[PDB]
Amino acid sequence: MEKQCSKFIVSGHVQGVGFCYHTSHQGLKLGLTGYAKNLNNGDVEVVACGTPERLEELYLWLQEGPKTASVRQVRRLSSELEHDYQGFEIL
Amino acid sequence: MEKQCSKFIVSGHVQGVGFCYHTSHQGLKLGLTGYAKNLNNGDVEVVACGTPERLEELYLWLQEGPKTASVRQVRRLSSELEHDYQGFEIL
Amino acid sequence: MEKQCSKFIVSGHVQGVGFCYHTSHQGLKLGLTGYAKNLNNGDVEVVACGTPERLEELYLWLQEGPKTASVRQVRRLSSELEHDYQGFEIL
Amino acid sequence: MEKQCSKFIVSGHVQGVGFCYHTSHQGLKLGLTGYAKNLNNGDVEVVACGTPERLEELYLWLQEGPKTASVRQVRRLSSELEHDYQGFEIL
Amino acid sequence: MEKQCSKFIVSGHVQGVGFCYHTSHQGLKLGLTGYAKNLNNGDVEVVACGTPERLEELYLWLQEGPKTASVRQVRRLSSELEHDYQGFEIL
Amino acid sequence: MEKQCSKFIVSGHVQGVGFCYHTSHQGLKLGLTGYAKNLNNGDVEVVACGTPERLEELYLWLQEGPKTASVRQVRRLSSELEHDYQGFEIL
Amino acid sequence: MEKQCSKFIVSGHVQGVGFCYHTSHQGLKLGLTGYAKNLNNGDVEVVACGTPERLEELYLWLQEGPKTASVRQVRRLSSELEHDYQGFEIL
Amino acid sequence: MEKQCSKFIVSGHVQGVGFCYHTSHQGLKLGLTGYAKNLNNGDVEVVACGTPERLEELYLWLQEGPKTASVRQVRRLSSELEHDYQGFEIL
Amino acid sequence: MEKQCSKFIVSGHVQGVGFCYHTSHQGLKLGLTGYAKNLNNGDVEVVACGTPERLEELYLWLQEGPKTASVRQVRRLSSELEHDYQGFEIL
Amino acid sequence: MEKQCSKFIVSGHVQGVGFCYHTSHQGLKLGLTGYAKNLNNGDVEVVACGTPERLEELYLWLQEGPKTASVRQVRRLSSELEHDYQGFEIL
Amino acid sequence: MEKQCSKFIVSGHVQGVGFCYHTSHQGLKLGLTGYAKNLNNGDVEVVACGTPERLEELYLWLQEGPKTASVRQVRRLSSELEHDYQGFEIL
Amino acid sequence: MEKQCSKFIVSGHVQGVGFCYHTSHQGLKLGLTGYAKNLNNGDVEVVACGTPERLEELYLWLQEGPKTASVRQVRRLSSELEHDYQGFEIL
Repeated sequence: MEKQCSKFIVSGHVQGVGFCYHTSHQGLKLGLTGYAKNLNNGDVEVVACGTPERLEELYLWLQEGPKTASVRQVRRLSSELEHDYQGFEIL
Repeated sequence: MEKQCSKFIVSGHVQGVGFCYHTSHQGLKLGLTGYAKNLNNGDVEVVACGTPERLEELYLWLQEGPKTASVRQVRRLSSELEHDYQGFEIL
Repeated sequence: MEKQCSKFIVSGHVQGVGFCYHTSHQGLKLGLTGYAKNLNNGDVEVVACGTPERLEELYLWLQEGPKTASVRQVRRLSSELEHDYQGFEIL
Repeated sequence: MEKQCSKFIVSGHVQGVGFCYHTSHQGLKLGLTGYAKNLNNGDVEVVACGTPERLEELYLWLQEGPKTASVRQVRRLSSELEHDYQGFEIL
Repeated sequence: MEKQCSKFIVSGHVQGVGFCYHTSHQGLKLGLTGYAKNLNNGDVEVVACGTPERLEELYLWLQEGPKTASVRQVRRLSSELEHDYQGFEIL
Repeated sequence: MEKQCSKFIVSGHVQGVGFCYHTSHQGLKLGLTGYAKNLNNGDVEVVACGTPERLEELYLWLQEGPKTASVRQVRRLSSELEHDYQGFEIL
Repeated sequence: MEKQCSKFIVSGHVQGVGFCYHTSHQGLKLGLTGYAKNLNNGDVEVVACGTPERLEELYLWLQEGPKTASVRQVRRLSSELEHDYQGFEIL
Repeated sequence: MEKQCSKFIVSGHVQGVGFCYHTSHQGLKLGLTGYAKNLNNGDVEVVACGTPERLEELYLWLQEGPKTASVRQVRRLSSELEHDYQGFEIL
Repeated sequence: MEKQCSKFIVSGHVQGVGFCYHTSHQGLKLGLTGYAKNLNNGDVEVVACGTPERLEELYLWLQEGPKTASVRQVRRLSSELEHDYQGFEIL
Repeated sequence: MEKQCSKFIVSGHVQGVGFCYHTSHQGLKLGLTGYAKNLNNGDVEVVACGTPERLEELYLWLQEGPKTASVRQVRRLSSELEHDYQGFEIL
Repeated sequence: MEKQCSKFIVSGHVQGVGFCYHTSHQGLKLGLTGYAKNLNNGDVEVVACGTPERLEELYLWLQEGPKTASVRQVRRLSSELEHDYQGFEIL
Repeated sequence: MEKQCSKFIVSGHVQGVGFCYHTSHQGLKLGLTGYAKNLNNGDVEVVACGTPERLEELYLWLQEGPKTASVRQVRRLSSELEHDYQGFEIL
C-alpha cells in the first residue's frame, strides 16, 4: 500500500458550521488520517494522509460534496509531511 | 454569530434504534451543540444550540430526514437555555 | 432474549449509606444496565434494563436483600424507555 | 462534622455568563460538593452539600457575591439529599 | 425488544480503506452494537447485536451499501453471542 | 508468591447474565488477575493468574458459587501464559 | 449526617490476596470513603470516613468478615483527618 | 446571544508565572471560551470568544487585574475566528 | 528561571473546608507546582515548587489570605526536593 | 512512502520478561506501528506496519537484539494486514 | 514463576534529572513492576517486584547502568510488599 | 535548579521514522520537557526545557546519537520560552 500526506487550505464560510467535524468524518470513511485545523483568519487547514486516490476523493469532496459550510476555495498545498496522525482530529 | 437554543420533543419508535446517535451526528455536521436525552415515557428530548437557520435545518431533518427511527411527531418547545453545551452528547 | 426497562422508587434512609453503589453492583451481577439516581426528597430512583426475570430479582433484593440502608418501601413505576445504557452508574 | 444538602433556584441572566463555573469554584473553595444545573426556563439549579455554616456562606455569595451574572432572585428550597457528590459539577 | 448477534466475514479490499469505521458508524445509526475486526488474511470480521430487522439492514449495507471498500463476499456465520457490547469498536 | 495462569471454559446460559462481571469481581477478591472473554459459541473463556490455591478456589466458585448464570460445565484447559494482566477485564 | 474518619492497621497475610479490593468494595457498600494502602512491612493501612455506626461495622468486617486474607490483628488508631476522599482507592 | 472571537498578545514577564492558568480561570468566570498560548518570544497569545462586553472585561483584566505576571503591554490583534472552543485551555 | 521546592505544615481547622482546593488554586495562579496533602493529625502538608519570591508569596497567603479555613499556624519545613510535579494535586 | 504489515510469532522465554514492552519501545523508535500480543501457548505475536526496511530492522532485533527475554525462534508469517494500528500496544 | 519485592534507596543527584523515568523504563524492560518515588530529602525510593534474577539485574543497573543522574549510593532495604503494582509509576 | 528553553530545527529524513518518539524518550531520560513537532516542509521542530547542561546533551544527541532518522542539519534557535511543559509530546 502507498501513503502520502497532502495539505488543503479551505476558505469561505467554513468555521462554526460543522465543517471540521464533517471533514473529519468524511476522511475517516475514506481510510484517511490527519486533522482539520481552524485558522485565525477564518480558514480551515486540512491535512490528510493516505493513498493518492483517496486524497483525490477527499479533495473532490471538499469542493463539491454536500455540506453545511459554504466553501469558496480549496487550495492544494505542497507538503513534505510523512508523520502518522492518529484519527482525524479537530484542531 | 448569533446563537440560540431550541428544544424538540420527538415521539414514536425512537429509542434503541440509533436515533440519538444519528441526531447527534447530524447536529454536529450542522455545527450545532446540545444533547439527545432518552425520556422515561419513550420520547427523546433534543436540545440544540446554534444559528436559527441551522436549527430549522435540524428540525426539518428530525421530521423528514432518512433515519432508522419511526418518527410520528416532532414538537418544538420554548427554551431560555443559553448554556454552552460541549459537543452533542447522548443522555 | 426479550429486554425491557423498569423504574423503581426506593424510600426510607437510602442516601449516603452505600445504597446506590450496592444496587449498581447487584444489577451488574444480574446482567442489568441502568442507573441509581438520588432524588431531592430522599428517595432513590433505580432504572434497570434486562430480562423480566432479572428485574424481578432486583426488586426482591431492593426490598429484603442484605444491605446497609433501611428500606421502608419499594415501588415499581411505569416505564416505556427502550434505551440501552452502558453499565450501572450513580446519579 | 455534620453535613447537609441545600437546593437553590437562581433566576435572572445567569446562563452563558460563567455563573455555573464560578458557583462550582466558589463552592469548592468553601469545601462544598454538589452541582450547578442549567434549567430550560433560564434558571440555574444549585445543589450544595456541606456544613450549615458553609452553605449559608454560599447562599450569601449567590445573592451578593461579585459575579458576571445578574441575579434576580435566589430561592432556597428544602432538600433531603444526603448523597455525597464528587466535586462540584456543571450540568 | 428482541436481541440477537450475528457474525459477518467480509472479503476483498476492505482494510485501510475506512470500512471498519464506516461499518461501525452504519451500525450505530441502526442502533446496533458490536465490533469490526481486522483479520490477518485481509478480511474484516463484523459482529453486530440488535433486532433481526436491523441486523438484516446492516447485512444488506455490507453487500451493496455505498462505501470506499471493494467487497467481494459477505459470509454470514452463526453466533450464540448474548453479550452486551459497548458501542461499535474497531479491532 | 508463585503465580501461574489457568484457562477455563464455561458453558451454559452464561452470556448476558452478569457472569463476566461477577467472575472478575470474585477473582479480584481472591487477589487474582486476568480476564473473561465472550466466545462466539456462547461459552465464556476465563483466564486467571495467581497462586494455585486461589485458582482452585475460583474453579469451585465457577461451578457452585451463587450466581445468576446457569453453568453447565467448567473445563480447565491448558495454559502457558506468564504475562501479568492488570485487574480483571471483560472481553 | 455526622462524618468521622478512622484509621486501621491490619497485620497478617493481607497483601496480594485481594484484601485491598475487598475492603474497598465493602467500604463502598457501607457508604464509606477513604483508602487501603499497602505498607512495606506487609501491613495494610485502612482509612475510612463516614458515620461512626458504619465505621464500627467496617471495623467488625476487618476482624471477622469472610475474606481471602488471613487477618492477624486489627489496631484502630486515632485520626483527626476530616478530608473528603473520592471513592475508596487502593494505594 | 451575539458571539465573536478576539485575539490578544500579552508581553512582559508573562510565562511561567501562572498567567495562562489565571487568564483561563478569569475567562471562564466571564463565560468565555478559547485558549492561552505560550509563544517562543516570551509573549502569550490569548484567544477568547463571547460577547464583546465580556471581551472588553477580559482585556481590562489582562492590563490591570491583580495577577502574578508583570504585564508590559496588551494588544488586541485581528481575528476572523468563528470556531467554538471547549473551555479555556493552555498551550 | 531558578526553581526550588518548599514544604509547609498548616495546622488548625484546615481539612474538609476547601483549604486544599483553594491552596491548589492559589499556587497555580502563582505559577507553582506541587501538592496539598491531608495529614492524619488534622494538619495539611503543602509542597510547592517555583521561584523563591512566589514561594514567599504562597506562605503569606497560607497565613492571612482570605480563606474558609481557620489557620492558627503555618510552619515552613526543610526540603531538598528537585522533582518536577505536574499541576497542584490534592492528596 | 510505501507501507506494509508483517506478523512475527516469537517463541521462547518471552512472556512476563519485558519483551512486549521492549518490542513496543523498539518498534516506536523505528517509526513502526502495531502490537505485541501474549498468546496462551506462551508465545508472543508481533504485528508491525511500516516500510519494508524498518520491518527487517525489527525482525533482526527480535532475533539477536539485546533483551531480557530468551528468544528461541522468530517465525515470519504471511500477512494481508493493511489496517492502521495506533502506536504499539501490548495485548 | 515466583515473585518478590525489593526496596532501593537511591541517594545523590538523582531528582529532576530523568532518573525516575529511566528507572521506570529500565524496570519495564526487565519485566518488573513497582514505582520510583521522589523523597523530600532528595533521595529516590525505588520499589520493584519480580524474580530475584531481574531484581538483581535492576539493582546492578541502579549502580553502574549508564544514566544522567549522579548516583552516589544504592541502599537495598528489606520489604514485605506482596502487592501487585500496575506498571512502573513515578511518584 | 536553573531551567531555560531552546528550540531546534532538525532537517533530513526525519518524519515517520521514529525520530519524534526517540527524541522525546531521550529528553525524558535527561529530565527535560517540551515537544517534538512535525513541520509541513519535512522538518521536525524540537523544543526542550531544563538545565543548560542537559540541553547541550540533547543537542549533541540530535546530531550524533544513534537513531533511525537521517539527520542533515540541527539548527539551534533562540527562545524566550519559560512555560512549564508537561512531559515530552509529539505534535
